[PDB]
Amino acid sequence: ALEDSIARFQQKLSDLGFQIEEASWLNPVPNVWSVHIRDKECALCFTNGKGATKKAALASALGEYFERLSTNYFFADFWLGETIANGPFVHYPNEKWFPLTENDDVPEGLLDDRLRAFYDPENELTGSMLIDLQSGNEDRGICGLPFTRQSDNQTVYIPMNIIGNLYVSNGMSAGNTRNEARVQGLSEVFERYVKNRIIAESISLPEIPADVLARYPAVVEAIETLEAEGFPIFAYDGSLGGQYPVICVVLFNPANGTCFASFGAHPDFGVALERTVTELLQGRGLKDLDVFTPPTFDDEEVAEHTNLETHFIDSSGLISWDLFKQDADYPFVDWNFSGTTEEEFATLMAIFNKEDKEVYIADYEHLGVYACRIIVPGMSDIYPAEDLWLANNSMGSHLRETILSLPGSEWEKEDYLNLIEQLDEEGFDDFTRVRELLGLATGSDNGWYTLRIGELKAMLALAGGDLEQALVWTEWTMEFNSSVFSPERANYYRCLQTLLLLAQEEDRQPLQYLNAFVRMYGADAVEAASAAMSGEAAFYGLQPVDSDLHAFAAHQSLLKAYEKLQRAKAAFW
Amino acid sequence: AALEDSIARFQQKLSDLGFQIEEASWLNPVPNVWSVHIRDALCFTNGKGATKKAALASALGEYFERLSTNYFFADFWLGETIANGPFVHYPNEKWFPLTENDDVPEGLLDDRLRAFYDPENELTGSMLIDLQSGNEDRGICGLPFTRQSDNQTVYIPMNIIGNLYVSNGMSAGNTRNEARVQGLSEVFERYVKNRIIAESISLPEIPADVLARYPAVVEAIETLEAEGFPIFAYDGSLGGQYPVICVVLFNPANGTCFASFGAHPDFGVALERTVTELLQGRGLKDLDVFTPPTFDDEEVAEHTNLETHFIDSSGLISWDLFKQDADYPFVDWNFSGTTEEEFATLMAIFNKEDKEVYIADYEHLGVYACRIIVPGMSDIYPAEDLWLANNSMGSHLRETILSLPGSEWEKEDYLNLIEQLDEEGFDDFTRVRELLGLATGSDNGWYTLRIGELKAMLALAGGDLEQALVWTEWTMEFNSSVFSPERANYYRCLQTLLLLAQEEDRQPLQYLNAFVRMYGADAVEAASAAMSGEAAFYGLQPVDSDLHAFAAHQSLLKAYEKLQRAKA
Ligand SMILES: [Hg+2]
Ligand SMILES: [Hg+2]
Ligand SMILES: [Hg+2]
Ligand SMILES: [Hg+2]
Repeated sequence: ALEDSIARFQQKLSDLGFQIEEASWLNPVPNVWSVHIRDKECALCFTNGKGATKKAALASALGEYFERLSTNYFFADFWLGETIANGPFVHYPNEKWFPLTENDDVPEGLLDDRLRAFYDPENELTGSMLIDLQSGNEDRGICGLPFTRQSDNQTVYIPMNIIGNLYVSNGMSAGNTRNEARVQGLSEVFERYVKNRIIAESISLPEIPADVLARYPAVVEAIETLEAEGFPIFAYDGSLGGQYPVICVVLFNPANGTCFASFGAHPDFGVALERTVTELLQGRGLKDLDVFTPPTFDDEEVAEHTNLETHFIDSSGLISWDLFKQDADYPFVDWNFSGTTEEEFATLMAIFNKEDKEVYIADYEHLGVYACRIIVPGMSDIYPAEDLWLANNSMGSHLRETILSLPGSEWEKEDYLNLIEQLDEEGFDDFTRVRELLGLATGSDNGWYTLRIGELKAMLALAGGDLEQALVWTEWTMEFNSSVFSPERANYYRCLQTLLLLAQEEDRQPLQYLNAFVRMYGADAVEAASAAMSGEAAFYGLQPVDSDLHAFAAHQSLLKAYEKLQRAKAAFW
Repeated sequence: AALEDSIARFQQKLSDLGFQIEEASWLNPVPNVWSVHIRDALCFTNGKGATKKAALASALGEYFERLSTNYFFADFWLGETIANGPFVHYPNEKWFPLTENDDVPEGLLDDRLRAFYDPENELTGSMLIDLQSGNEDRGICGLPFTRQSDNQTVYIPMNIIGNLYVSNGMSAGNTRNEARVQGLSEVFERYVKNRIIAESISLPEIPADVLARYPAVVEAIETLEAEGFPIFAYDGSLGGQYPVICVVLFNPANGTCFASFGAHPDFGVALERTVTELLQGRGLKDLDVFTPPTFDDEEVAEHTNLETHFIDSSGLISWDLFKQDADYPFVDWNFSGTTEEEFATLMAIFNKEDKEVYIADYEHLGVYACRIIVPGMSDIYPAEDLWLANNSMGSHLRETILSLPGSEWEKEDYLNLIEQLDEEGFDDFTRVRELLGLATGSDNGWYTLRIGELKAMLALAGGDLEQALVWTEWTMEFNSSVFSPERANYYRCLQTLLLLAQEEDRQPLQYLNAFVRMYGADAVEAASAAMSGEAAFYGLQPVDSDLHAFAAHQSLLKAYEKLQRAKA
């Protein structure tokens, strides 16, 4: 059966043009496996899997692969270029574009009353904020994705922009049947929602009694081995008195005084438990358990939304000491929500119903595996709605063309300095990587890979002939990036910094030092740095970039992959 | 002397003293550049030269140099027994007991030195107690030096020597004058070094036709260049005044520079010694720990930058050193001759500078060695350090502190001690072993004990947990790095418990089992015992007046005893 699911996933992938390879494999303790898998064409296009056996792990990873392919999630941080942005469809043939209105209100056919209120309580939200990153196509309008509201059965259109910023990869799954995927999606919503409550409210949870654990000897053996290897484990029921199908497992690493909390959910208690333990060690051997944090008594810090966001991103957030209290805030419950997938779905939906929460579900068949994306506003959100104002991944796209065209530019000095001011008016953090802000797959072998806003200001100051500013930002750049620069790029900045420092020396004659600089930095770096100081060529190591990004090999590879999916969408619809 | 003969003569005299010396590590990083490292096991020196044999003779020379001056022992208190024995440093020495108004006793120094070290006349005898004895009752131990102008014996406090001159102006050799010439050369090396650096002087390059008189050095230099390391070779004579060379290396990988200074009456020998010191102790992969040049001349000139330069040559250098135009013309200088001639030539320089020279000679290990002092030139630390950074300050409290482990005093006593440490102005980061002069070894808490951590222990023993938390946080912040895993785990546990004690709405028993799982039972037991005041001095064994408690220190005193033997 498993050997057959695997084979069947692998065949459907080949048939889509995807050649996948197992990269790294781990069996750190008995009954715990993880595997990493990627595109041969494309190493950044990967998933991971976990399980009680080698085969289970691989099936997990291929499952996740279809989950991420079906939701376009590999591509969610990137702009897909001018051609795709004007093609027949961008995300799905299904999608609906709502062009902007004169007073820039959110167009009439998007969302529903509940959602408008949830995302926009102050009624201060505008349509131009909602342009999806992938297209950036303001003229074409707001791309909305169809979801099915479960209370009735109505299709609701939700801006991709809102999905991408607030829900990220949460509530997504693949499965063998439509409902099976739905159940996993819903389970995951509960996993992350309950996780956040446990953490943010500093809840002391009830231990799973040893007689319950002993129904699951494979997990027990995994646990005991971890203990035996120097890692105390706490196994907790996270149901909050039987409300939710959630387990929590925590690991201590006494070597450095830290803890690491893993949360899993499934209608079957045993399976939830196994999943929680297998996720704990996913991607990690026993030498990789040293990057976590000590518990804390500062509950206010534990509760901060950013701490929860961190926990979602890498599980390296703060946990309260209270989670480990002798006495629990809830009795243990030997819960169970299992049944047929149809039963399971209804059981989980009933929970959402008693909570008075609407569920929105999109289903995808088009790669020949069932997959869903589920949104439960007030429960499935990873980032709070104000992020549509403060941390929108689309903000930054009006400037893309300007910035992509700085290499080779030749504007008047004033223009470049105004751009520094624009970047400050628009509020960009000096540490923001420019590639993330604009959605570019750069590759590692150019200056764009490591270009943050602060460095960009330095280049702009150089091109605009303001050397007081250029020095400020060049220092900033050296302080916060020499680490990651190639040796050639770091040498260039070291040279440049020295030259900018020298230019502020009112009692010193530059020609006295030129020979010494050539010996320290080499002639090319000196030539290049001096050219940058003249404003001649400030955009050191930045090649110019077209609208379809032919300049970046990485980004071309990304789009070759994406085209395979655009193909499969066209067939299916 | 011939090298084979110096080596032989040295190795024999060492065995005869009871010293088994072992060539440890050897380097020949480029042609005609050798260094060697030499051990008993923390009793060590290094040597440098153009050949393997030269390096070894250098190292053994240095070994006798350091043995004869007691320099291996300079940072350490030698215990109550030695401090009350017949003599501490040398049978020669003279003890000057303190006076009622606590003036500096009459028979020490001379008028010129009193005035130099104590211009304000603000100096007291109790400041001048040597670190090795700490014996205030016995008085100020003074060492006899010979004033060269008229040959009079002058007694100089060991305290002043140890704090201001450290290892500068010391050498050994085959003849008396050979040692003296190297000593005097060294005084010029370090004095001129400091001027070049502190005044941001641009020096004149040595022309290639002069370098070519010395093909061995040239080949060394060209290899370094070829390996990616630009070299500047400078005349440091300051227009032919001083017999000094400067060689600077760039590491373009890093953007850093490393400046080496050598001195000898023979230009060729000074040049070789400078290049050979540059790479001493270092292969070509070890040239990455230095500093970029700078335009901040005020920083370059700071005495602490010069002190750093003396300690590890990792100080700041001005970009000006590398200016196209030099502040002095190159001079093809030369002061060489017979040893006897060389000594006189160097002495004449000091005479034209109106500087007195004081020299102590030591024959007692069968090798000629000297220590030379030229106030105003050989000083490494400025005279005000006798007030501000005296290595004896901290010795009145030694007994107290050594007896804290196991102590059962009043809570009040311990807390007053925190106040004392603050009144006396000790830096929280001062390692206690340095402050008291203890060779601890690495496997105990004393190795890593800084004043801040000590305050933590004192607060714990005195039952002040608000303070104990403060200092325990401080300790974790500035030391978890170097602690053994066991010691770091203890502090992590303790910190957690102190934090818990500040929690007004939490019940400690709720967390105990979890703490035991994280920290282990011993650490929990221990940390709780420390919190009760029961046993605050975690991992600190108690220490007797002769330091039998520290194996390291016992080894140090076994070595010292060999020298004390040789002194009679
Ligand atoms: Hg790629
Ligand atoms: Hg990819
Ligand atoms: Hg020693
Ligand atoms: Hg030793």
